[PDB]
Amino acid sequence: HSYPALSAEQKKELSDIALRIVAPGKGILAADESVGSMAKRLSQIGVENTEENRRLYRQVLFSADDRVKKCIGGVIFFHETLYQKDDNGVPFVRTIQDKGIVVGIKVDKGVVPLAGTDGETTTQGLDGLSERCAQYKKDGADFAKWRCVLKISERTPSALAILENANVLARYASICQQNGIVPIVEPEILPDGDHDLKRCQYVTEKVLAAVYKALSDHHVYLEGTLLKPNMVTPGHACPIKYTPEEIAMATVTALRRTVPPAVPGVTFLSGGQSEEEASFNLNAINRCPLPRPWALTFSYGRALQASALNAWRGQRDNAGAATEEFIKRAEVNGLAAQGKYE
Amino acid sequence: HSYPALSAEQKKELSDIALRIVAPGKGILAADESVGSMAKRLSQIGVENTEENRRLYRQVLFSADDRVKKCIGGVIFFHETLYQKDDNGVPFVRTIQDKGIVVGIKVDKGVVPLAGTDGETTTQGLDGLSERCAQYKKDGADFAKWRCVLKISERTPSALAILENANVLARYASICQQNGIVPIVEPEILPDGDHDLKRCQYVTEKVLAAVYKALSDHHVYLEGTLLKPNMVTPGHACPIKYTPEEIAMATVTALRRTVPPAVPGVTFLSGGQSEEEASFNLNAINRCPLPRPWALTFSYGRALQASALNAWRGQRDNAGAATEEFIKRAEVNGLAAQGKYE
Amino acid sequence: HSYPALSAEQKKELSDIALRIVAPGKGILAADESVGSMAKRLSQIGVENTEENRRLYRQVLFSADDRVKKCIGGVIFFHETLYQKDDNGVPFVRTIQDKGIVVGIKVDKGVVPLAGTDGETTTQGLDGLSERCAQYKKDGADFAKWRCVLKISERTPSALAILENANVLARYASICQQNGIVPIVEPEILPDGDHDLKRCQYVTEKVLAAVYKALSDHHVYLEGTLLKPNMVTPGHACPIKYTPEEIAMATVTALRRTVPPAVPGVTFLSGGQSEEEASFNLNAINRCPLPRPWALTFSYGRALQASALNAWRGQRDNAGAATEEFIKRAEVNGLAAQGKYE
Amino acid sequence: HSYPALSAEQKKELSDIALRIVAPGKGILAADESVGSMAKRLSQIGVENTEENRRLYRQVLFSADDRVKKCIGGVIFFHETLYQKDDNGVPFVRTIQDKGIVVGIKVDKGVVPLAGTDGETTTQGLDGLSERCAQYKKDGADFAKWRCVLKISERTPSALAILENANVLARYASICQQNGIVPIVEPEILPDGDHDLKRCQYVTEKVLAAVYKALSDHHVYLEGTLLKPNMVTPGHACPIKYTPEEIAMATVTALRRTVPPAVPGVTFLSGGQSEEEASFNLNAINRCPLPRPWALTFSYGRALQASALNAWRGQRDNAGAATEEFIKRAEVNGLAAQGKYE
Repeated sequence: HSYPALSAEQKKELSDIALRIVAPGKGILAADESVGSMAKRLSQIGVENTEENRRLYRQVLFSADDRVKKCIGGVIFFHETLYQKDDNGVPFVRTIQDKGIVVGIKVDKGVVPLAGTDGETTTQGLDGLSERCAQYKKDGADFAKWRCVLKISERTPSALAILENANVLARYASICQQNGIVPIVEPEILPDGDHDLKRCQYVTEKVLAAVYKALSDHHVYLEGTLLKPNMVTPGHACPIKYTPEEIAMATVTALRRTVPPAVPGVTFLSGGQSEEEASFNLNAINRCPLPRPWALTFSYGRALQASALNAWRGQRDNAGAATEEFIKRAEVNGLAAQGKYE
Repeated sequence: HSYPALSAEQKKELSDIALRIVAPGKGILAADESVGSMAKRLSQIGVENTEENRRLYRQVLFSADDRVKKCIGGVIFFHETLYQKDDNGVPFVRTIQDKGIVVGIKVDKGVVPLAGTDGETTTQGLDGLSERCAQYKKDGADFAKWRCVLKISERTPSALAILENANVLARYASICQQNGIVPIVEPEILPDGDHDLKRCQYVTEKVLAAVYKALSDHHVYLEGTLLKPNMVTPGHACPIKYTPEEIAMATVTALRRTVPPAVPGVTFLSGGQSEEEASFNLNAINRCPLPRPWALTFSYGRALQASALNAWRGQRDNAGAATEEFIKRAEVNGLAAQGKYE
Repeated sequence: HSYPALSAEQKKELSDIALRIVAPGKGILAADESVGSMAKRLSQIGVENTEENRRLYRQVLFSADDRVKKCIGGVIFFHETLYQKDDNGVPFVRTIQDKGIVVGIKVDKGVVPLAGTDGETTTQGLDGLSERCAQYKKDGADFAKWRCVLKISERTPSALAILENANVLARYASICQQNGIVPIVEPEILPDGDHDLKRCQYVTEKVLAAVYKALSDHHVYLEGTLLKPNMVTPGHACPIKYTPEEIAMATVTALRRTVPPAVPGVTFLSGGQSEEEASFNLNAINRCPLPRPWALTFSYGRALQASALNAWRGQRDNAGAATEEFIKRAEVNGLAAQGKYE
Repeated sequence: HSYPALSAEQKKELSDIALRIVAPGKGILAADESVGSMAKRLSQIGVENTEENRRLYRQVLFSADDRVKKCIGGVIFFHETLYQKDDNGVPFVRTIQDKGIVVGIKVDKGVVPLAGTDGETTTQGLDGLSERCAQYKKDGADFAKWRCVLKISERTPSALAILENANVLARYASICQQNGIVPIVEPEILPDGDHDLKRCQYVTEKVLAAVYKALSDHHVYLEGTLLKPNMVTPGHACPIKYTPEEIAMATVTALRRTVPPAVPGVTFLSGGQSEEEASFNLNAINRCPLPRPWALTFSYGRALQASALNAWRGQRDNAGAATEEFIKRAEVNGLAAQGKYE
């Protein structure tokens, strides 16, 4: 029942790519904002949601200088963006590549409804994914991202929701690897709700436990993957206050009860945390007493570009300032990714 | 954990549609041949594989007269075809509809490789399926077909292959029903191989057992579905000869050990059987001593149009003869679907 | 992967035994009351809970005359009782056997706690069960009973509780059959709670769906088993009133969405129903419009001996009256088992 | 769905006990030989299989001096033995306890047949296990052992065999922990066969993956357990020769793809290896380049007492020599448990 999914050479390539991304003090810039979600972010600072205005903004990020090299191991592109160029006619991909940063693409095609559940979902994107990966690889991508979304309520992460999702992730992962692309498995358990830290840890543990069993079933090569989970934290509506110490404690405990040592790194998602909240929590995590067999860095989206976006404000002059705001957060998180951030 | 997937009204509509299709002495004409597989069939009789030549041939089938009404409960269309018209400018859908026959569409988007298996597969098509169903319904379809393919060898229907597939079917089924479309769950276990009847029955039983547990997990409404399995039979390469009695015995036993009584009908697939072989076996099945809580008819593809296609031979004159060859088989199978075929 | 669990001869013996038990108008007398639960029942009518007082009472039941032959297909014994004799020194087993009624024994060794759940359980008894079955068979038993217990609450029939239990049943069943003993699979979903009919049906459907998938996994011979489920009904504390018609409707729907046609019969458990309530509901079930591929009779405990026990009251004179009260209910339920009870 | 299986205090006690056992340079002496298997071992050196001859031999082991303290973290007792005393009337348990070594008992009640499989099994012992654990704890035991057995052949570790077993282990584990007893989960994949290293690794990975998912499902506290797997190695009948380096490489890879970091230690089973083979392989493992989040020591049976038993030969004089042979192997393996054995 063992028919080698990957050759020795292939496993190597995947493992290498994976390790480069989560290399010490390095994290991931998640700039894979769909043209849709991008509309919301741009609206907050004025800016019409044009393809141009998006190219312009992405440029603000990608034009960061060399100090971004020490803290950014990879950049997740949104399809559109993967084919855009800066004002000099230089492919954004080219630029990031030249700085030695790894290139990636969001490949999932959005979340969809699970009939019979309490507003739960699953994710689509598997159709033609293999051809697409082959193409993306051919265009410079070495890793991908697929986002599943789970929710916590009186009865939400349901057997079905956990069953599916865990399975979809495994499918997606399997397909990426046979195309020389490291897959970031992202089983995001939303913070919405008034649940306490205990509960989030519980649910996180059960979800991950399922996710890895699925990966096993689908013969996914663990050492050639990355996990992008949510940090275990109270619901946005939970009244209780917690120490980033307490959060780090629960998060690391959860992870070390479910993630096999073979996984090279866990790239946390900023979620609804503030630029600082993310940095503090990440730092705390990397300072947790408990032993960690894997890299514990970041794969932040807003937590890396909030202030940056706020500075730019659509103005061509504010470009450099915006870029600074980004490089700043990129650097601090690069430190938090080693617990050495004060 | 019970959040009503379907309203009472909806369950009704599905159940009705299902029952109309498998009504006594009625079966399904499977004319959902992909433009690809259609090339092979047309090549055998000359005929260039044009959209026109296909429209022409499908016309030969759909132009059958009213005696087709007693034996054909439904017709499965291939996308393209669902929008073609006869020489009078009349939508093929319209015609079939006017005869009171139910309209259906193949919605799966083909089989794909399961990395790490011995040439096993799964099926894709889930992306956007809900929107598509909504559309197809709006265009006259009331039921759909999705084909998964399993294979028998020293170690083929693997836990993974059975796990996935069973799951995909459940997903597909779930989506169809929330769009008022009865789904035909088709877990086809290919005949290729030299395995004996015993083995095929075994594998068939295990596969189905998984398929229904999956449907349960996904909250699929059984009484609003149909099962299109393979009849349990020896591998094409099995030396041993079996009575259609023996085949019927194994097939019915397998089905009654796995299919819940709630499933309205099982529409067998002709597979690699000859026009007669299918009719004989189906008849035998409907004459099996064992009790059957469900309709046991047909959902034949080649077994209904082999001779028809052979007669037409692409000639406009042979049209009527071709149509006769079809109506003939359609009628006999309509009889075999009641065990009353001599 | 198919290594014949049972020979053709063996499958036959099991199937026969099964069918004899659920033969038309016939049901099961469940007199397998543990010495513990027997204490409670005896206390309600005075009577010290002695081995003798128990033998005496069981005698009241087993001394029923020949009219018990038309409505009682089998009698479930409690270990102790299986070796007791009437006042004439005649083995209770002998007596029941001579009337052509089938003999059975409760073999489970009680329910136990599932650590980490909300007061949920599982059942023990598997240790040495094979040797025990071999013995019981050698002593006249041809079928056995094992009771698992599930509970309905905001979050009770938990994945774990359903997973285990379903699995234990399968183990127990598998072991019985390899010892020529038909196993009664009893996944009882308690009525406690204020849940409505809808919910009980839902939970019942999910539990059964799991139970049969388990049986499949363990290679249990379905046509050589019997299902002793709870009728789907509202919780004891549900305010809503339901027609025995409504109850029959839900119960049969649930069963026909999960039980394969191969199962010879479903022997409902009286649960907390009154002698009449059980009879009415059973009758209604057997009069439900929906088709049923299996026998739908009873495997009643209190519902057959409530009034009987109440009459006896421990008095040697009241013996005959008590026996009458039993024969009465046994007969009516034998009618309800055919929907012909007014 | 989270109802705390263990209190904070309890989790602590378990974790501590676990860590003491696998403390650096320390391993486990497995002297839990059933009176049955003990007959075979004694026969090889003459010695009648008496309770006395067994007590005598166990004494040879337990009378080891203080240098056994640095390499032996725990001793697994066979029930009988747990209540035997040395010639001075001193409880073997007392002695081991005074040296600060942890006491454990085999609790499984033997392997049994899985009907329908190719000579596969499962393990029994769950009946009354909770009461028994409570007792054993009360008698000085702090950890237990349960052995499941899997086999490798063209089609042996079957879905069923893996499903069950993994489940039984989880049950056993769950019960032990609620009784303050650390459970050693032993899913032994036998070496019998002519399969190569690759295959054993594959099967080992799949089995473990299932085992841990099961533990999760049953809410077993990982950091309060221990894993006693087989080292991944070729079948006894495999022609190919492998470096203990190669064996260590496969073994560690397998383990780090399945065992969560939370598991304190993996105590390998000597299996059919020779006293040296076990020591060499263990050493190699502890010298493998790959990172290991857990202790990698031994839980040897014959590999610790082969020569010891061979020396004793039943002679009262050879006692001391026998004891030396044991202490010798105990020490070397204590070194191999740190990769520092030459």
